[PDB]
Amino acid sequence: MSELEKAMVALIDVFHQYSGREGDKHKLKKSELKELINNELSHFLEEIKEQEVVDKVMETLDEDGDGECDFQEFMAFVSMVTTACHEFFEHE
Amino acid sequence: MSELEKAMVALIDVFHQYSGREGDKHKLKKSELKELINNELSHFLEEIKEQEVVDKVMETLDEDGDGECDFQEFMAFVSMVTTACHEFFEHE
Ligand SMILES: [Ca+2]
Ligand SMILES: [Ca+2]
Ligand SMILES: [Ca+2]
Ligand SMILES: [Ca+2]
Ligand SMILES: [Zn+2]
Ligand SMILES: [Zn+2]
Repeated sequence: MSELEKAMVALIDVFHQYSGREGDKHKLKKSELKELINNELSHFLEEIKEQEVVDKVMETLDEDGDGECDFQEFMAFVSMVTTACHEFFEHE
Repeated sequence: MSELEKAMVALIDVFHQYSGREGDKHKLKKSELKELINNELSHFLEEIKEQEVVDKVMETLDEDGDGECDFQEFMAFVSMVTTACHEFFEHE
């Protein structure tokens, strides 16, 4: 089975709905990261009330330092959220 | 629904099975990228017979230039594969 076919499809929907919420048509704006953290990753990621973490997360994820998260690094954000929930249960 | 819960779970399985195939326990080695492209992304991504593209993809994905793809950029790879299948259908 292509487990990756589930993710690629599950994200293109949440990626385009948010990245496409505003901007040209495929770029992530803070109003999505903070809104996506409180709306999507709100069951696994605490709903930040201050973009502050979103200000720090961008410092760890923003590679071009654009203050925004294109699709290449935006995914890398879920990976940073997915990695914490993966190393935690596997805490040797 | 947390569509992202599907991806995070769908990847932790393919991410740990490959990233955990060899190495410490959570790092991606070429033997996974080329093997993951021919085994997982083989229905959407052509099965490369030459790591050559994997040699070029790493040049576009490897940020630390480690010749390997940690979990933060490894995900960014699927995003580069997911983005091509997302902008193609949305080719205005
Ligand atoms: Ca946007
Ligand atoms: Ca960015
Ligand atoms: Ca590995
Ligand atoms: Ca790297
Ligand atoms: Zn789009
Ligand atoms: Zn692991």
